[PDB]
Amino acid sequence: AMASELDLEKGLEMRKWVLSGILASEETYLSHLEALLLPMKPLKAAATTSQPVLTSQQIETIFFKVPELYEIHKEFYDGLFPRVQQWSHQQRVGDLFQKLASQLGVYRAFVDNYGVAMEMAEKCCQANAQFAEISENLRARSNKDAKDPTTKNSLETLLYKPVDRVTRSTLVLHDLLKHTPASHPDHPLLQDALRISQNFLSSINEEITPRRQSMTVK
Repeated sequence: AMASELDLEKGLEMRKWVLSGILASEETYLSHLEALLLPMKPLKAAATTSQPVLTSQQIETIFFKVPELYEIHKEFYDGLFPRVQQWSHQQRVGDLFQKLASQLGVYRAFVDNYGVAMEMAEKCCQANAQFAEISENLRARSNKDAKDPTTKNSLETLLYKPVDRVTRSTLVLHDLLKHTPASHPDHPLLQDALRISQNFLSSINEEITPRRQSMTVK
């Protein structure tokens, strides 16, 4: 048995609302993220055919996990879809979140070479037209660089877009936890994944924006 349909619906609705917020943000994000791995596949082969625009060493440091991060998120998300209309018969959700926390070490490996990646990327744009064009056509929202004393956006900014959202995705674990009863083991599980996910970004707080107003000077 379980509770009546009229009682469980209150929980189904609310849970669906929060989970759907992730499927919704990830769906649209994943679609745009795929546009990056799309040319990456043939470019990986290009590293061993004729003479490509950039060397594999210059590609691999930037694209270190670009396609992996797409699959890691879509596996979680695409498997969430059927599950919203098929809440398990006598089980809860948490292992899907645990998987994201499990592989968090790769997110650090990328940050461990963030500077090195931008250092090559900035040079790659001036050094090659095909890298310059994609770096100009940078798929993004409106900017405040067409009238300001600043200049165009660099590779650092494009990599920082997903990173900012990933720092905010820890809040969903904190929100979910609040609604979950403490008496159930589901509470400390959500708490545990939140501990490592928050500490990871907090340990690089000054790395990913040292101060609120930091821009280059002449």
